[PDB]
Amino acid sequence: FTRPPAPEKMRDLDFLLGDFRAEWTNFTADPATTGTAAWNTASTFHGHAYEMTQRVEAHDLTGRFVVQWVESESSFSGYYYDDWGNRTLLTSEGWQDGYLAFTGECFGFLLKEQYEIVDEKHYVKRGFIKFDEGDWIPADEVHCHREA
Amino acid sequence: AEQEFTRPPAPEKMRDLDFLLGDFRAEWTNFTADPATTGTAAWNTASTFHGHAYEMTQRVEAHDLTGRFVVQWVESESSFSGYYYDDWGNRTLLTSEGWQDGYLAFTGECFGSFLLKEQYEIVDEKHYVKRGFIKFDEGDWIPADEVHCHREA
Repeated sequence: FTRPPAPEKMRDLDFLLGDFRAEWTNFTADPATTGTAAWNTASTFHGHAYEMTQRVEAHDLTGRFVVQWVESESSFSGYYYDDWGNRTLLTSEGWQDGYLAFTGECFGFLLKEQYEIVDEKHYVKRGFIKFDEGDWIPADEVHCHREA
Repeated sequence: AEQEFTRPPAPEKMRDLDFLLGDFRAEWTNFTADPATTGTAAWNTASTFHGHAYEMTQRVEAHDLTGRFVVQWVESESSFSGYYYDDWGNRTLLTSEGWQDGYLAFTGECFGSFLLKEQYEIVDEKHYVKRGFIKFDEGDWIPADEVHCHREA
């Protein structure tokens, strides 16, 4: 055989590609704290996986978010892990009603990572958590502005 | 030195995976091909993210394939997690309870139906073996491949 081309569904993730300056607000702190980070996403493995590197020079944290389309499951997979020991597997049914939401169970609840496109150089990520049944509690907000 | 910080150190369970670390010449045999096929690859495993994840690169230049195997310890599940993906669209999620009876078995469902087992054993300080198996329904494990990795760095 020949190398299978990356799935057409990866178009749904093209908005992530490039180097971004990330301005974040952390709502889990009271009062809410703010800072900056670099969120740089590249295409890897011939387009079969998009790999975001998150560098928060402030908390000396480096994280990775690997995102793929899983045809057998008809959903996107998102695998996050960092050098503070955090690790989460999220899944997303895809874009619906202006949002791209990654959800999974976690141990620190339900976690939701909701992406939104603003324009050609700006996207937003909003993180939420949910206990028991209850409602979504905002956890952070990250405004990403493209540099390259 | 003992300078430290507030980021947590990597789990001590990652010591169970230190045998993978470094650059290895991999001699593989594929039992699912008929007749069985053989070749050589490079399996290079690095410590990444301050020890919290080990990242094995599998380069099979003869098949123009590059794969990645990311392994972590998941304390909440008392298990290792293994995330495999490559530039051919394959992707599998595997888990392991750790060393048992001289083998380290990562098992999971399917690939990119069946169950899959990736089983590691140590031969000596520069030589480990990986044996891949597949199981259909509730039968036995069927040998799928065998890889001898010899450390060059």
